[PDB]
Amino acid sequence: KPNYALKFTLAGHTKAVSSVKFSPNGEWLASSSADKLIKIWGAYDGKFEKTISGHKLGISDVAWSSDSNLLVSASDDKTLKIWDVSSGKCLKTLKGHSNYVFCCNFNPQSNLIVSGSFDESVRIWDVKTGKCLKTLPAHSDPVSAVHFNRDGSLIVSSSYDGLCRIWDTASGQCLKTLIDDDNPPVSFVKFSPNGKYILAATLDNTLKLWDYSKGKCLKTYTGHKNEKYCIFANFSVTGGKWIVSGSEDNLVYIWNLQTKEIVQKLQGHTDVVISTACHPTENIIASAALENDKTIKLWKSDC
Ligand SMILES: O=S(=O)(Nc1cn(C2CCCC2)cn1)c1cc(Br)cc(Cl)c1O
Repeated sequence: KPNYALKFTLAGHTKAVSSVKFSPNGEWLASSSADKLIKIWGAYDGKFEKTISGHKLGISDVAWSSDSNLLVSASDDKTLKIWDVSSGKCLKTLKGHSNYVFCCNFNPQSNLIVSGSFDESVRIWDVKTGKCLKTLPAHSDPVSAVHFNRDGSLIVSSSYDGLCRIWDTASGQCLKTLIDDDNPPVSFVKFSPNGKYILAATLDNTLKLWDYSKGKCLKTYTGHKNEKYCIFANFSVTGGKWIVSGSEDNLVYIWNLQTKEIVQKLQGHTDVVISTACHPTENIIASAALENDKTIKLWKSDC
């Protein structure tokens, strides 16, 4: 079992936090918020670095380029913005979605951005030009998450319509649709580190690890509370093999990947833990909570 202990508590956002992400080089934490801001913090001691502003409405998600030099944000103002982190400047505004943009990610090459929206589409954008390359009629309800696999050749998307879909990046074709009988809304999905599985959260207090080639559920992780909010889940790859998620009972849950047992619950937050992120090289977790709690917390474990 890990022994995550609280090291720093960070404050500054003035409305609900929506997303926290560590930069791939491990140097920074980015947070996004309904207060329309992105904030950058030192990954190791939480030292505030800068505020990045320009969206006209709140932000649901942020994501880093592989060289840690760019951010992309997804906003209720129906746009994504590409940011130069060092300058704070908006390089491009990605226009095309017809409603709130809920989720975004760079591909590993970071020449493309994928986005998902309340407008039920997935869009693929050229980073250099800001042009939308493809619009995929991906789902029949808001798109809750979009993620590239480790070589960039596939996209996975999830939706409140109950589906997870696998897309060929280059062609835009749907290669696979994952289905559940009770059809609970899918609130989050991402590829596993080795690219063979997808981890999917559903709004019935359940995380599932799917082999999407076989269309088979291999693991289920339960015990937490998740019936309302889009709460990310993470693979922890630096020490023991853990699954990490926030929860609507104000705790961070950590599970053993293979046995599905809860190995730790992190207490401290005073509201829903809306987002967590795992550091790329150290056993460090960042957690963020909703507008009653107002903090981001940094935790460290020996394994
Ligand atoms: O999910 S994984 O991509 N690979 C994987 C799967 N399993 C078992 C076998 C099938 C079900 C779970 C073991 N390793 C992965 C997860 C974590 Br946390 C860390 C790393 Cl390093 C990693 O590679």
